[PDB]
Amino acid sequence: PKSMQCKVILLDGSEYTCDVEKRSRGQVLFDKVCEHLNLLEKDYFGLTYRDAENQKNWLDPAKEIKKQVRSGAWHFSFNVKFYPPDPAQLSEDITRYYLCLQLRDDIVSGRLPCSFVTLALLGSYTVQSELGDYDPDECGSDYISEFRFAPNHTKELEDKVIELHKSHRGMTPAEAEMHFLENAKKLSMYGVDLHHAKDSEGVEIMLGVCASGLLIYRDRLRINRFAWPKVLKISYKRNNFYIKIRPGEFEQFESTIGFKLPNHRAAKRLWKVCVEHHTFFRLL
Ligand SMILES: O=S1(=O)CCCN1Cc1cccc(F)c1
Ligand SMILES: O=S1(=O)CCCN1Cc1cccc(F)c1
Repeated sequence: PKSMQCKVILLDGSEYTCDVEKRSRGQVLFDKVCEHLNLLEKDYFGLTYRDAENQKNWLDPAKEIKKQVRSGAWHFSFNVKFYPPDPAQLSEDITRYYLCLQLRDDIVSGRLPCSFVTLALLGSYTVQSELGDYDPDECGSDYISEFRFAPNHTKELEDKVIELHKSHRGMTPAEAEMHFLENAKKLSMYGVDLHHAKDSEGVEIMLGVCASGLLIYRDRLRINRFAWPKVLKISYKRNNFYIKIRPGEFEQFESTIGFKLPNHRAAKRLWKVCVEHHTFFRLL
């Protein structure tokens, strides 16, 4: 039975190596990574790979790894797939921990925009979680933390992290991670997966997919929002993604909004992530 070497980038930035039989489904590899991570609350997470166009794709746990990676390397990342709107309701601290690591990368990367003050507050909770109580010994007036807190670091930001860290004395890692999550979860791009698209008139928009529904970002002024309840159906055909919207009471016919994606594969990817978010953040 022939086995392929898999390389997984973990959220702490380290590499996990393992082998699976070459006809393995994605679930086999995912189960191995989650066991390595001592992670029980697995439903929020998934593995990504990069396709031949270099786009991030979710590894479907139900299908053969080889029919997804196709010609590419068996190289993956471990990621948050479904960002819980209320992280306080996760049953385990270790779940909250991996969620924090994913959000730190979301912030540093600029996928999750954040005010100065929220960058410093989030950074201060990470420091408290990782170093414990503020100590002046590892911090003179010139201190710069090894921790990456932001897409662009400034001395003013480093100073503010230290000022807020002083205030967290006696806070345990689990408590600091919970505070990190209570702040992060309120940010307007928390858990939003953005896709480049054109509207029916060819104007460049972004479609966001999250727990609460679909977002159309036409610009900072005029942002269309479709709670899942309002979304009747979604479809893709060629390079097109269409969404059907419920009529309001005593209106006769659903409305159709169509979008143009860059190519057929981008349309299909958007459709699948929407179906999966609808299925997950339907239930309750
Ligand atoms: O994701 S969580 O916040 C973490 C545990 C409780 N959560 C479930 C949830 C949230 C929103 C809608 C729904 F059907 C189920
Ligand atoms: O529309 S479907 O592709 C039909 C089969 C799966 N779909 C689920 C769905 C229903 C409603 C909203 C939504 F985003 C996804």
